[PDB]
Amino acid sequence: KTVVVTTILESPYVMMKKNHEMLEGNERYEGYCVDLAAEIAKHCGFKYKLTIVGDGKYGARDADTKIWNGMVGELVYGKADIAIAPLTITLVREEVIDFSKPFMSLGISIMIKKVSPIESAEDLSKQTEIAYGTLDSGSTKEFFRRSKIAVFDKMWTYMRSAEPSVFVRTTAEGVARVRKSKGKYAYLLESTMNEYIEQRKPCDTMKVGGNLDSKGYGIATPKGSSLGTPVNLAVLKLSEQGVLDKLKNKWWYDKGECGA
Amino acid sequence: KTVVVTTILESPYVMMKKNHEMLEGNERYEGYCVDLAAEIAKHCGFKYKLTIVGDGKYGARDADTKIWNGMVGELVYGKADIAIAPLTITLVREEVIDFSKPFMSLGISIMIKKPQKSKPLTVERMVSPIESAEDLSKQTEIAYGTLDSGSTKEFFRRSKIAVFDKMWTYMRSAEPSVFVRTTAEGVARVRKSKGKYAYLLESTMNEYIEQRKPCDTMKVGGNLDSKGYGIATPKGSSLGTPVNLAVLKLSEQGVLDKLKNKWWYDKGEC
Amino acid sequence: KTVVVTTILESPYVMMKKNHEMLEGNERYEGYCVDLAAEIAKHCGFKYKLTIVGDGKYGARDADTKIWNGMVGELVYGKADIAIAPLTITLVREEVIDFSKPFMSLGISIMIKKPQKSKPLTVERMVSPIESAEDLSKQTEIAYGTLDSGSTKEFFRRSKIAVFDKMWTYMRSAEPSVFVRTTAEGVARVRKSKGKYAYLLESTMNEYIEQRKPCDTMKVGGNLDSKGYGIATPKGSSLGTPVNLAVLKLSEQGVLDKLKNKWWYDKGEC
Amino acid sequence: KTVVVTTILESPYVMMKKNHEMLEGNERYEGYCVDLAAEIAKHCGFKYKLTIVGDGKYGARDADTKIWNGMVGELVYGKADIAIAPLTITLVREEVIDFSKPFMSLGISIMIKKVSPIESAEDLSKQTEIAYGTLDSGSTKEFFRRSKIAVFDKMWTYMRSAEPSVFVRTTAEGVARVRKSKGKYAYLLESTMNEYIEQRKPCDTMKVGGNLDSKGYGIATPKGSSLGTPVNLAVLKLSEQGVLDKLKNKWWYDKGECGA
Ligand SMILES: NS(=O)(=O)c1cc2c(cc1Cl)N[C@H]([C@H]1C[C@H]3C=C[C@@H]1C3)NS2(=O)=O
Ligand SMILES: NS(=O)(=O)c1cc2c(cc1Cl)N[C@H]([C@H]1C[C@H]3C=C[C@@H]1C3)NS2(=O)=O
Ligand SMILES: NS(=O)(=O)c1cc2c(cc1Cl)N[C@H]([C@H]1C[C@H]3C=C[C@@H]1C3)NS2(=O)=O
Ligand SMILES: NS(=O)(=O)c1cc2c(cc1Cl)N[C@H]([C@H]1C[C@H]3C=C[C@@H]1C3)NS2(=O)=O
Ligand SMILES: N[C@@H](CCC(=O)O)C(=O)O
Ligand SMILES: N[C@@H](CCC(=O)O)C(=O)O
Ligand SMILES: N[C@@H](CCC(=O)O)C(=O)O
Ligand SMILES: N[C@@H](CCC(=O)O)C(=O)O
Repeated sequence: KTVVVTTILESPYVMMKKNHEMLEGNERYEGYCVDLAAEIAKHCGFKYKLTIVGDGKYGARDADTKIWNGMVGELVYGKADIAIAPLTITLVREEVIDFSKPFMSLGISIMIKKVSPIESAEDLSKQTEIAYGTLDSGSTKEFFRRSKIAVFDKMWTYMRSAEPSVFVRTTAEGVARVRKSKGKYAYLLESTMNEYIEQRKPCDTMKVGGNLDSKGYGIATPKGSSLGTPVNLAVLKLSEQGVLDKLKNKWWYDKGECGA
Repeated sequence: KTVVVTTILESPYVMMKKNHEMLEGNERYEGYCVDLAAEIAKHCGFKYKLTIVGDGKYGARDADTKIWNGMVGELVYGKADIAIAPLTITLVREEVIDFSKPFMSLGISIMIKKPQKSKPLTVERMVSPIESAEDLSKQTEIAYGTLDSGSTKEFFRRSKIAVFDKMWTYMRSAEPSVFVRTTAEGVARVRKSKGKYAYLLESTMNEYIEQRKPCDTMKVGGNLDSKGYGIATPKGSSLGTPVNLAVLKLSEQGVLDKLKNKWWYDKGEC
Repeated sequence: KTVVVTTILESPYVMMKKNHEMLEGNERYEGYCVDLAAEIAKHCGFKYKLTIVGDGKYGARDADTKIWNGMVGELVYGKADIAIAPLTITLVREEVIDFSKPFMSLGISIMIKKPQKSKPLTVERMVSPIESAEDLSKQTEIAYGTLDSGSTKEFFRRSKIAVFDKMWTYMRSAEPSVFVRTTAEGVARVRKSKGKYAYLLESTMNEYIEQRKPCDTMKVGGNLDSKGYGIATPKGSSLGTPVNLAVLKLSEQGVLDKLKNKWWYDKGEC
Repeated sequence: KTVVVTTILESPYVMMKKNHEMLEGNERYEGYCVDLAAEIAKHCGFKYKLTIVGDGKYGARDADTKIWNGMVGELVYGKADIAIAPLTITLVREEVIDFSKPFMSLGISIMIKKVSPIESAEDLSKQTEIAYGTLDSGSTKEFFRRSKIAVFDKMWTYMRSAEPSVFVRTTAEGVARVRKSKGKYAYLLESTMNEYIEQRKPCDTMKVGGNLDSKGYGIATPKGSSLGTPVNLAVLKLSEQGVLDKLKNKWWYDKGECGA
């Protein structure tokens, strides 16, 4: 039985190679998550077919409709059998799907244009001159929405009541906006994506401050699925063997198309 | 029905109170683990009694006897209900118990006695003799060791990486034995060896010892791997899901980092 | 029975919301005073509705009529039950209303236009034509004035000190009048006078305005006196004791300090 | 009817006269509080005699016996008609006696012997090397005991479980201990007393950091007494007339037996 794998077009996790027009099957995709899915399939022993989610949504709940979208919705409603993708392990997602152990640690950080005047998040929140947003239908926005800390609550009040719209449909759109806003815009995104962007050409974006929190990416399965324990054990074995560290080093720092 | 909470005696996770002789119950202990357990019980309401394992061992399945020992050993045999302790998630451990999501990150690091500042315009510079695991595994003047019956020993035993393979090859055959039973024993060995012994311990305990007096140690190099501590639970238990949800709630509520800052960086003597 | 709370329209005690055209009730205002009202209503259970006085004046007595106006005026004649507003405690108001213990300290200070950077090794220094109330009293190039129907005006009127007597003597018969109808109008006059006019206002408002953009002002010298802000209440009312105990509770708990820090130093710039 | 006035031997509030052995009546006492009592009695129009409380204690609740001591207990039990003294206005005291409007501003400050490694109270609480204590049966002790902030809770747990005893019987004993402990001790006391001590010979003590909180001194009076409103009005009149400022300048800065 072929296992349908859902995933998102995110770099360096999934990319459509360079000549994908002449390739078919799983051979037209590449990245960290493709290699991770290959290793998971090798360990468990099943045939898999990578599928990109129809809408570039990670997963959230809509406006009082109680319907899941994105990869989480693709998993809950029986469309996909597993989700190997940069899916953050969160409170609301775990109650509806099973998350394996985190295969990559991360945190929420700030990226700006290339001694920064803001650095820490308190200084950026206090200074209302420079705008900042997040990725819609993601986990950073839901982290700010449900946070009870004063600084994060103030930041959420700022971003919610912002004119014009400060949210970005895609993280690539957020990166382009940061590059094109001449330093008047800041981006709140995951640390791994921030490092990958800042270490890539044209290398004009830099990451300031520390990490607001600490989270992780997990391999998700539908609630009550038979693949949960096998993929959890596969992730543990891969972490012990160092395959995850090798994959991160290959896909994050091996090329390094900038001077640093 | 009141369930028991087994734990190891390790700082700053669990520490004895200064006047703990006359207190009784959960009040005799203090640290990150005790109020972690308090907040876990607050999230899902239940009565807990703190206990310390008799052998004082983290847990590692033996050889040729096929018997689990330590916290894991007494957890699989139904003498403990939940282990809110710095137990490291490990593949062989996961096959016999259940772990929650990691509540604090960690890594294997190197602790050596802090060298004295070099005299040589008048800027003082700190130079250590070991700066990475590869040069530690290449030399022989400095000996290194791990904690007996722990996750680090098992990690070094089964590692196929060349540097770690050489590390374990030297560790297994070395007189006197380079292994210690208590983390405090290893720290004392580092502090008394006069910069000729290196301790391979967890990064969290390493940094905690760095932050406290007499601060005669330094952490060299980066973490050798990435792992995490998980709250243990035996298979076929109804407490696994509530515990996991409680850990997720505490992580998303900004409580785990607050406790980490309170117990690690606030009381920084050095 | 729901009592009414009347407040003055000044920042940062009570400020209009940005998109305030759509919300109704107590959600149309924000600031230190609305938080104080919320905590007062939390310490003792009662429903409150915020109101703004029609005249917009703090309160005093009118000449040759002996009729109170302002917040005190609408408090004495039964049109209000409590005034959680920056109302200065004076002797002429204590004989007609009740005042709780002060919840914030204040003092009459001097606000002038901030001078420029003195170019003359290469170090910038701040020099102002006015450094204290005495030299402001002798000099006549710079005019000065106080808010009309306030507490500072009544303090300067009823003063026997020679410097303050001279201050009042100049203020009374100036051409044109040096008094202003609103603190915002006085600050606008200071900003538009090109440094030839100085405003005598409370230290709290002066500091808050100095901390906020465009921050073209600064406070010179020290406070001319020590005074406090009280929560007013009509004479013979069954709310003075609970309000006073609530203020004491908030001061002991540190709520007043955190509210001051949040509304004065967590929103400033330059 | 002669009004009995209770007070405490505190400098510069009440001092015993340099030639007091040859004087009788109220003429054998001097200080800020003596002049304040004289002005209060002049405004109100009554004959008063100054009485020093039989124990040099301000007032507190003892161990579960529910009995007030010091000046507060000298007022509640119908032995003193008014208390003009450096009595802090507090939550517990107000429920039992009436406090007039404050006539002095103050706060809890730290006094040490003359790089200043201590700085604010955070670094003093985080460093257990140097001991710190307060005055027993006062307001600082009851401020730390009932505090709910982490720093103040930690400080109170430190002082309570400290061997040997760290609380001083009298504030003068605290100053002597600070001067003699070779700077291994830190005194927590009101800012007014701290300034007066640091501005007097031998001028070997100094005050660091700011004030943790803001409080005030108030003229107390038995609950349900006719003197409350007249003394409140008198304090307000003296504050508007600038007599309290003049008295503070006379008794705090007029002499200044130190070079600063
Ligand atoms: N260095 S890294 O970010 O690629 C990374 C991060 C992590 C890894 C493995 C790697 Cl390689 N494994 C851990 C998992 C493994 C076992 C121990 C903790 C969890 C369960 N999660 S992690 O701490 O998020
Ligand atoms: N900063 S820290 O080491 O105290 C720390 C470390 C971690 C935290 C929370 C904190 Cl505060 N939560 C994560 C958990 C949250 C969700 C995502 C990964 C696991 C499930 N594990 S973690 O990456 O091991
Ligand atoms: N630091 S501040 O100006 O916000 C401030 C000022 C004051 C506070 C509390 C604070 Cl936080 N409480 C005091 C009150 C408490 C008790 C002692 C004096 C009055 C009754 N009044 S105060 O001296 O006017
Ligand atoms: N400068 S000082 O400390 O001697 C000082 C301090 C204060 C004074 C008067 C003086 Cl002189 N009066 C005020 C009182 C007067 C009226 C206004 C606030 C209270 C009621 N309390 S105070 O703000 O605590
Ligand atoms: N990786 C995040 C989305 C990215 C973001 O929100 O910044 C998730 O899976 O929820
Ligand atoms: N935390 C480790 C023990 C510490 C060590 O082995 O260094 C474990 O749970 O196994
Ligand atoms: N706070 C003053 C008004 C401000 C002023 O007069 O400057 C009062 O309540 O009367
Ligand atoms: N002045 C304080 C006592 C001094 C102290 O506690 O430091 C009071 O009257 O309560």
